[PDB]
Amino acid sequence: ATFEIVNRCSYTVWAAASKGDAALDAGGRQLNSGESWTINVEPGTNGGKIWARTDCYFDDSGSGICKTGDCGGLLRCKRFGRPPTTLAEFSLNQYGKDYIDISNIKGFNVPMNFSPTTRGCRGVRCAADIVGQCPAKLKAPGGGCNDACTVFQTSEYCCTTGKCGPTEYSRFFKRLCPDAFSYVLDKPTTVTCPGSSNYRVTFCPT
Repeated sequence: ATFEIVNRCSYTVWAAASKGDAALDAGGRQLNSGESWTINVEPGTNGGKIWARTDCYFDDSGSGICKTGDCGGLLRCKRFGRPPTTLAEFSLNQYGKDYIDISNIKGFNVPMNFSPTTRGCRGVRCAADIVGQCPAKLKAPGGGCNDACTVFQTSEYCCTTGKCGPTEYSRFFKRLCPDAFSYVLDKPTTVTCPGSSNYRVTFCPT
């Protein structure tokens, strides 16, 4: 599958794409305002994520730090990033279907739109000013708005027992972005697309 990743933000981001134990395509790249990066993702990839990282500083060896989404100090991510991170999530060619979602379960840093570039399903977006509205206890000094699992580490927020309800924090994320996952057991906002679809992930779509 092909994913075009478009930075429509007014600032530089550092895109990332991983399936948790490996990079997708190269794994990460700088995207100044307006730049688009195309990557190829193998059919059958399950549990892939794409996200934006902010305020990074990388040396000539590709090692450094970001204030949101850092993946172990690397430019080219092999692992998932450190919250807060808005997430584009996808598993491809699963019994003839692709499944995509946006998630705020690991917090929110940048607005994103996740839309197919081929026919037969709809896209999803989370573009509200979550950082500006972020409850004081969830605000990340580095930038962004953390999830309450990250902030408090309780069974209820982290849904560790597999039974957990919505919370006042989850409802915040849900009120601003109803079409993204707000907690581990939220009613699914997953979109089912035809197998082998292609997609565009845009940062700061509006």
